[PDB]
Formats: sequence, structure tokens, C-alpha cells
Amino acid sequence: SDGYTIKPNKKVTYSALGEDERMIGFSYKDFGISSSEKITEVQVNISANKNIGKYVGQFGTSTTDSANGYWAMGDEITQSISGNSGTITWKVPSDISSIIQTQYGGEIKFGVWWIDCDEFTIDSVVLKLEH
Repeated sequence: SDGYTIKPNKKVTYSALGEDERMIGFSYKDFGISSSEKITEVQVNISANKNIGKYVGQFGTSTTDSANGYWAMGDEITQSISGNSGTITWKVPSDISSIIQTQYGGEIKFGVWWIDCDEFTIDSVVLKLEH
């Protein structure tokens, strides 16, 4: 196949997150992804009880690269969502995609550096695969 979805229904209140808690992690094992498959894009679908407004954040991922601490982050993303639901997309760079570690507890992390609406729900996280 060409992708996997999880539906965590995870409520997040940005203002209640500590400085060390702003990256929300999901284990790759929850998706059912094979170690043979390469991720090209991650989508986070969110909703709120009011207009979402601006999100600023970054994604991070476990990797197999021991010399770089088994971890990589993507570019900062700024996105404005005008209504009560929307999608944040990370286009994964090829050099990161080639070393993502889905096994042995590897995680994809969704960093929220700011969000105008404060409280929101992560309705789904979608991995899109190279094909």
C-alpha cells in the first residue's frame, strides 16, 4: 500500500504544555508500517471548537543514524487554518526519509511551538509512502 492512518483523538491544550512537552509523539508501530517502506509525507489532521488560526511548529523522527543521536527534525512550518479543522503537512526530505527508524520504539513527533486557538484535537496522523 501507499499509506497508513492512525486516529488518536488526542486533545491538546498548547498553553498547558511544559517547555519539554511541546512535541507530541506517536509510535510508528501504531501505524503498521513495514521497515521496507519509505515515508514521503506526514499529515496531521486537527480540529477545534473555534477557528484554529495560525500554527507554528516542526516535526521530528527517530532515525537509524547513531552518529546523529538517532533523531532528526524537519523545517519549521507556519500555517494558517481559517476554519475549525485543517491539515498540517510535512514533506519529508529524502535524506531523512532514507533513515527513519520505524522499529524498536521509533516515533514520529508533532511539535507545536504555537497555535492561535490553544485547544485542539489531533483527529488523525497519516503517513504517505514513496511509490
